Amino acid sequence: EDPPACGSIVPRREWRALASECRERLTRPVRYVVVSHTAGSHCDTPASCAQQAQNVQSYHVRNLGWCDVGYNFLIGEDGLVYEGRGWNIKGAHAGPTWNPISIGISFMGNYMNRVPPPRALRAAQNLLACGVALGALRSNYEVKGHRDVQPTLSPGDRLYEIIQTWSHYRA
Amino acid sequence: EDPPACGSIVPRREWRALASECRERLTRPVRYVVVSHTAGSHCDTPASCAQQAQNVQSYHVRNLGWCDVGYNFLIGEDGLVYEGRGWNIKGAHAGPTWNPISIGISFMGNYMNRVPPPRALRAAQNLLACGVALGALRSNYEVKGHRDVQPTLSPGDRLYEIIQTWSHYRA
Amino acid sequence: EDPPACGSIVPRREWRALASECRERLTRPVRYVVVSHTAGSHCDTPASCAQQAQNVQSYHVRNLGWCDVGYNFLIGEDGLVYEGRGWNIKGAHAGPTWNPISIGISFMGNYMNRVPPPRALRAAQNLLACGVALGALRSNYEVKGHRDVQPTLSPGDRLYEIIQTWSHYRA
Amino acid sequence: EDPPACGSIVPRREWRALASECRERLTRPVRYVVVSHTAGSHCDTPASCAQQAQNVQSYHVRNLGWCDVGYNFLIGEDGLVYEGRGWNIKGAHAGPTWNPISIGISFMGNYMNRVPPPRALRAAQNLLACGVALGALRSNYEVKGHRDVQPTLSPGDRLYEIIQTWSHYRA
Ligand SMILES: OC[C@H]1O[C@H](O[C@H]2[C@H](O)[C@@H](O)[C@@H](O)O[C@@H]2CO)[C@H](O)[C@@H](O)[C@@H]1O
Ligand SMILES: CC(=O)N[C@@H]1[C@@H](O)[C@H](O)[C@@H](CO)O[C@H]1O
Repeated sequence: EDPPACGSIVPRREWRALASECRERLTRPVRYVVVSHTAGSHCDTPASCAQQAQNVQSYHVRNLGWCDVGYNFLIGEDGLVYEGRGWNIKGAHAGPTWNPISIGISFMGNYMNRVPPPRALRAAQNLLACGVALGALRSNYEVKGHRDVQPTLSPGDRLYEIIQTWSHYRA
Repeated sequence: EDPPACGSIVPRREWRALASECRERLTRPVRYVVVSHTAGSHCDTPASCAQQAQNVQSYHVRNLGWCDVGYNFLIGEDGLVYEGRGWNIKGAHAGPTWNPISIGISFMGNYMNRVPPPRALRAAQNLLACGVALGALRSNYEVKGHRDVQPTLSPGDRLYEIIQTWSHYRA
Repeated sequence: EDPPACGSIVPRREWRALASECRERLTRPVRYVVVSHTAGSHCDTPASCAQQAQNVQSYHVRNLGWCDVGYNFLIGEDGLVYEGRGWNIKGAHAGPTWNPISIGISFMGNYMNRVPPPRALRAAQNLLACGVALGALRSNYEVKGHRDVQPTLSPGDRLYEIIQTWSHYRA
Repeated sequence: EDPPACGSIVPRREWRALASECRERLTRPVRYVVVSHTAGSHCDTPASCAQQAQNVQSYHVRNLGWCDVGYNFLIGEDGLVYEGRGWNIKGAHAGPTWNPISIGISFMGNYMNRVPPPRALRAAQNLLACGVALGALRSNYEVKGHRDVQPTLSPGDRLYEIIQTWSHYRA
């Protein structure tokens, strides 16, 4: 009944992110979403999770010399979504084939034998619904596991098993 | 002109590799070597490492839909090197920035909570010495860990810790 | 496999193609697409382009002694795609390394100092999309310029610069 | 802004269309396709059919006072499809019952005593297949002749009998 009806996200400033230097854009509406895990520690409070995002970005920018954290969005077990390169800027999370044509969302943690809490699964599912609402994603977008498109255990066996049941999943 | 028999490497046919569709070439002498782990099951026999190489290649070719196993060589816990894309063909193991300028060797197993056995480490060292002797690698080649150039746990904490001690490692 | 109509192709009979003697099949799905230019006259009407397709085939078959026009498909500045050897027959357009592993599409014209009009570019890219849906081409096919696989001006400097921007382009 | 939209459709700007003022959106997936003829001049080259498209729209907009050319798409005997109101905007081509629930495509010419060439018929099928692939048309869309839904000779006797033979046609 009025337009902007979709998910809250922790803004970069809020998680105290280094300025992005990335400028290559995606073309909306984007067709694919690749779900990964950071494979590191998880966080379960808004406090722990903002720090984690700064840590993930630090690894990609400081160590890897990347223009910004590689993921478009990050999911906290705080139940919050952390803004990464966002809906419009090409990410660096799934290789040269998938990066220019997808949105990379990464769950912050390691989900090989642990599942993300429901507030995390809700957070991610709402963000995607929001992306469709916004025209950032196609209504018939496809979700892929990181391991479906790159050689990796990402997004973790437990999380991978869950995304496979999602409405938009397509291997 | 030195063409000696330094390659105690298991030929693709011997491990029953599917034919490669890859054709892009590396330019020798190659300056970099990127060390990864398959993060999967290890093998400590020629029979089982031949099968493991097929399984890793199967993942890359049948699932990821790639032209070949992404690694230039694989290292088995049987102490044997398995021919992947080899010295002359660009691998798909460390991203587009590092793939054209490196040889990617991957240890078949997960080394976050394990070190490769001494025979696998000798296998890898002997292979790089072979690469220098053939002129495939620069005599002062630089070794990187997979996690130094891409976001990943690869090649595993224990293996990462070992390679950082190598004469050829360059931070 | 899947029966869906896709694209619009000028069938061989319609451009009055001599019958094909070619028998060697390509193995589905094909990974590569090589784009060339005929370096011949261009044409901008269905009538003139049907004639051009017949002329190119005449050259290849009568003068070069080949079993058919060398390209799998030809693209006219009329914005139409002309059926060449088609999706299933190995062509003669990129040398012995690349012929057996690719589909060759050629823009009828010389694009060193001219570009094909948008309608020719659309037809080409739509044809490739159709190839994917038919299972003729890999979903992750890679498009190369003829000059990427043989020393040649083809597909002409102007055309090459354009295909470099295509989604599936990989030098 | 990535690969071009399916169907090899000549964009409005390419045929120098007057800007549209139409706003009413269709509800996808649209169930019906209504085939009409313009009953105007035909054309058989990109140059002349772009001009014909412009002529048809000029009449609809300048003379009839409509927000845009009434058809969703136009088909030329050059074998190309001309973008009219497109996939998402409600047309003005089949009356108040049919406009809201269909995509109207119109063959540019008078098909009372003449058939459209094969390339023009292929273009139409290319277009409809494309609409299904986009989600603009339902997979099992139904094709109607203009005279099936309004008192008219459109789409012309000769074209009407062809349409009745299409697998998606429904009397
Ligand atoms: O090539 C553009 C972009 O490439 C790199 O980001 C890569 C990354 O190195 C790889 O890991 C790979 O998986 O794909 C990413 C993008 O496709 C560079 O790091 C970056 O500096 C450069 O702009
Ligand atoms: C040099 C380079 O980046 N190569 C890529 C790899 O990252 C990519 O994801 C995959 C899919 O084609 O295989 C290689 O071609």
